[PDB]
Amino acid sequence: NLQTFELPTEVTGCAADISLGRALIQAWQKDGIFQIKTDSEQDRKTQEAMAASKQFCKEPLTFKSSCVSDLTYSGYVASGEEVTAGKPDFPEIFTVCKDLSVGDQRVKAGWPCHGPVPWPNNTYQKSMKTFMEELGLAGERLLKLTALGFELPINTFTDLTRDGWHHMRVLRFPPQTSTLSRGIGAHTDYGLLVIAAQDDVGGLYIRPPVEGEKRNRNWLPGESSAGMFEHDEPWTFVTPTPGVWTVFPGDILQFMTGGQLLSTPHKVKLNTRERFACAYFHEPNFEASAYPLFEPSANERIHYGEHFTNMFMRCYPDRITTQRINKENRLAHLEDLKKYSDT
Ligand SMILES: [Mn+2]
Repeated sequence: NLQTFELPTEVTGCAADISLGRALIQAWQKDGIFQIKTDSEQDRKTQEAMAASKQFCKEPLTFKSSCVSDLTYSGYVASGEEVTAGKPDFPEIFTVCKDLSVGDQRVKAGWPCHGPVPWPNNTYQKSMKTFMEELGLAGERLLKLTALGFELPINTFTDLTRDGWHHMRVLRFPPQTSTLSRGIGAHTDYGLLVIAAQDDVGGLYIRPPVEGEKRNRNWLPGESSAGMFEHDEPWTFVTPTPGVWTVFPGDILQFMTGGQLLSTPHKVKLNTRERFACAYFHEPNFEASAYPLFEPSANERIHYGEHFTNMFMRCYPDRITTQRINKENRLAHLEDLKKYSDT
């Protein structure tokens, strides 16, 4: 089985917190993933979110397709729209980004990707927001522990994630309907930290670090991780397990740690029945830049808002959100915000 940890409610930097942080890092370095225990409220909120997702996916496609916005990428993506390593993927997705009203300063100013979630209804909204509040508390604990485990100042990562661009993919994978069962191909996630939850069906596989195996830096053009290793062992089945979430590093943690953590490759196999899952990304602030922690003389950076916006424009090039960015030249706002700051 995967390793399982219980996180303290508060992380203070005591020697035992540092020891736990070291154990989390070791588990990522050995297995690529670990489990964290959920308490009764965390578990209840997870199950409610999955139930809301199932109910929404039963709504007619005409209704689901109306849950879209030209200000934010939040909302519905039909099956077959996302592509991994050139092949369309199978799940239907509702993406929840930061839910900002039109009166928020950033929405008023037209910042790309900022706007109100096009929620299907208030009951779904409440289920997702409550769940994401708990996921965020866990993400902050994890990032303090990770800093401590590397002997870094406790707030090294959480300074970047203040008002972070946290977002969640609420997924339904269809049952297998032919010889094809690649629900999503092998890939690595583009963000900082991933917390994943799933129902009891099963289908997620992850790749641990492999001694001697070359890994691409997926944040760079020309070093895509997509499709790599898909048909070669090892792939660990993430067995559905009551009372846990799983946690793995994304591309930005690989970048910041110089590869001491690797962004965990993962893929999904369609089951013989539908599968519900949620993938939560605990992210830097839209205005924050990731930087190499252990190479002080390296000048490379990842500006998070640019990273996110470019990714979503490339993945959803015909969505009304992308069209409006182009029509109103909203990328110019990112250039402007990068100004008068200390690089
Ligand atoms: Mn993924």
